Amino acid sequence: EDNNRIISRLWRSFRTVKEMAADRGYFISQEEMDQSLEEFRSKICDSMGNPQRKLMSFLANPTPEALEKYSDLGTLWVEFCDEPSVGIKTMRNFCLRIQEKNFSTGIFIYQNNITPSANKMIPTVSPAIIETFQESDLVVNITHHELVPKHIRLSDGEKSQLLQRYKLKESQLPRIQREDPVARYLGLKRGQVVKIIRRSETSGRYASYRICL
DNA sequence: CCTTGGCGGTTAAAACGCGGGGGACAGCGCGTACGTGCGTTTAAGCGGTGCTAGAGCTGTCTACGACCAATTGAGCGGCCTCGGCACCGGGATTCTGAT
Repeated sequence: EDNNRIISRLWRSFRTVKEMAADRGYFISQEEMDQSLEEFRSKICDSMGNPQRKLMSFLANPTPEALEKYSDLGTLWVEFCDEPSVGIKTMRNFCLRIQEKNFSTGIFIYQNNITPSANKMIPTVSPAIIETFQESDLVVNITHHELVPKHIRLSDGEKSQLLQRYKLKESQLPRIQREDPVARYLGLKRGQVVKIIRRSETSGRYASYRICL
């Protein structure tokens, strides 16, 4: 019944999180990619069937290609929290643990809401980075949608090459919001440029560039 | 877009409760201090007898204090500056209890 639906949605969200991490450049084992609903239920659920969200929390390391390309790519921590509402307490613990093991980026997937008082600790936890996603948002991977073309973040050298080829300043580029679902999915920081190749009915293929604010 | 009125979120201080451990209470038993009494004694009290030191009173002389002009500088009000430590971050000491 509804327990099956909850478990299935959670498994879909976990698969989306792993696809997000692999897309961003971290190495994920090919076997944990193909995690199936029943095998996930075996490794996560209980005798009563309700799931322990504390076992999904994993650790991701940069693939060597995404290290040679994105030199600023550190080590990733991904946590599925158990408290539906998340307050300043839980964010304090999460930030303490992230800084405690010098994790560069900490993804904090929550269920119901993250309160503004807690929300204020997200930017004040330098040099680590904390991002949050809601589980309801992660059920579908939106980069698989047909209307969403593939976004690829540029490296610093290629961004410089792009700016010099067009004799451009950063403010004279098309823009993408930091809160954009595909910028949010990609972990774009201010000043970084994605490249968006897309279908063109007049030319076949067209490359677009946006800078994240 | 500007103005104002709710329900949450977070801080901070405070009852309920659950185990829990020890302490006032009551009882039992033992010890000896003192009330009650008896035998013996002398110093406080009554009543005199006498001797005397000094405070109340009076008197006399007076000088420091009350009162009233003049005088002036430290006391008082308003600012200006800077270091001891309450609190914070972090490590070494030390009870403290179960074993």
